[PDB]
Amino acid sequence: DVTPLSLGIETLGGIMTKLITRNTTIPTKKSQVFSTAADGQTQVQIKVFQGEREMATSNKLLGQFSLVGIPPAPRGVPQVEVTFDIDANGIVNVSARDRGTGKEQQIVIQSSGGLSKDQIENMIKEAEKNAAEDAKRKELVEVINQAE
Amino acid sequence: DVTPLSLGIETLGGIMTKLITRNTTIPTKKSQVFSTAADGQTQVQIKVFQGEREMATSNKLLGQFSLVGIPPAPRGVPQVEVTFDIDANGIVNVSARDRGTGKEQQIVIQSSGGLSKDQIENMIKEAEKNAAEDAKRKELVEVINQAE
Repeated sequence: DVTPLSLGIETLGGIMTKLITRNTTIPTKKSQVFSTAADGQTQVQIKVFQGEREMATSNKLLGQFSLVGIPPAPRGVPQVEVTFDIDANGIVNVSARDRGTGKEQQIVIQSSGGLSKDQIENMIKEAEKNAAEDAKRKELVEVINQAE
Repeated sequence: DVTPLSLGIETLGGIMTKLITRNTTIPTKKSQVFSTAADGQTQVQIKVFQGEREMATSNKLLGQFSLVGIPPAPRGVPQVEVTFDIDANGIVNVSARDRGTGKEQQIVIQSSGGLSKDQIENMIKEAEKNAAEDAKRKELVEVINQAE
């Protein structure tokens, strides 16, 4: 009836972009538009992560799939809508769709990534323990605004 | 007189963000506002690169400095103004200033005279030959859609 851990995707620089936050009631659905990181980029890889760390790869990887044949365009121009849908049984459907071409791909993931209650608890604690360390990143970000 | 190579900073994900593009008339001054990558981030590192590659570290590092003690705030909230001020002889004053606190630092770097005509042409040619490789990146970027 609620999600035990946050769910999201890895974005540029290894950032955990949460689509559904921990403790959201189920069923639920959330979508968000993303773009490409490189000029002339023709494919995108969706890496679905579960956990609380801002450093994506320190969370648990639940799925990985690609959308290919995006027509080459300047970085930040394509609109790739990514949707996380969680159904009444906690099945997580993740789809990515390129708005320009309509090309779409999706996967499914079992309820709560198969984790036991103890494993969930561990992950929450570990994330708390490492929160301060994750904040020691030094990078600068150029915001991409697709507003017309 | 003009810049023989682009000049910019490395942003999240190792991206070359050009502030002054190659062939810009000098002297000139260009500024752009950037933000933090992590929630509670208190340091930002300004890495100044010269060259055309989208992969920052494949360009020539000219200088590096930090702003430290940025007040903790959610990622993307702080506003760090980065300015390249270049004189008729290619000398660049690069400053970063936190808009919120006015805290700032700067470095003064030579961007001319450290490369031959041939080295310049070769760097541009090399970048052109490696552009397709940089384009094979698979990452997604977060975007906003906000009229200003």
